[PDB]
Amino acid sequence: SMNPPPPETSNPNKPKRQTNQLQYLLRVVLKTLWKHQFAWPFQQPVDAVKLNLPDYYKIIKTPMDMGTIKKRLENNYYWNAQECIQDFNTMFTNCYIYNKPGDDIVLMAEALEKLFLQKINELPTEE
Ligand SMILES: Cc1noc(C)c1-c1ccc2c(Nc3ccccc3C(C)(C)C)c(C(=O)O)cnc2c1
Repeated sequence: SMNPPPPETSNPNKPKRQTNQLQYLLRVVLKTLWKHQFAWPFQQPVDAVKLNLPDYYKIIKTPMDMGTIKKRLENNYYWNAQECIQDFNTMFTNCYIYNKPGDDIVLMAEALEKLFLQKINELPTEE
C-alpha cells in the first residue's frame, strides 16, 4: 500500500511566530528528546509500508512525529507553545492507541513522555 503525505511543516496561509517558549521547546525540550536512546523510531513519520503495518493509517488519522515537530519549530510554523505541546501529545497518544500496552515501542514512548513532561514543567513565562 501507500503512505499518506506527511504532516505539513510550513504553510504560507498560517501565521508564523517565534516566542521565548517556542525557542525553549526547540533548544531544551526537542533537543533533549532527540538525543535520547529511544528517540529514533519517533524521529520521522511512521513508514507503514516498509514496517509492514497496513492498518496503521486506517487507525491513526492524526499522525505526528518528532521530525515533523523539529521542522515546524525550525520553520516558525507555530504561533504558540500550546500548538507544539499538542503535537508532542498527539505523537505519544498515537503510539499508545495503535500498539499493545506491553510492546517495546510503548515503553520507549513512555520513557520519552516522562522526560518530555519533566522538561515542559519548566517552560518559561512568555516574554
Ligand atoms: C513510533 C511508532 N508509533 O507506532 C509505531 C508502530 C511506531 C514504530 C514502531 C517501530 C518502528 C521501527 N522499528 C521496529 C519495527 C518493528 C518492530 C519493532 C521495531 C522497534 C521496536 C525496534 C522500533 C522503525 C525502524 O526499524 O526503523 C521505525 N519506525 C518505527 C515506528
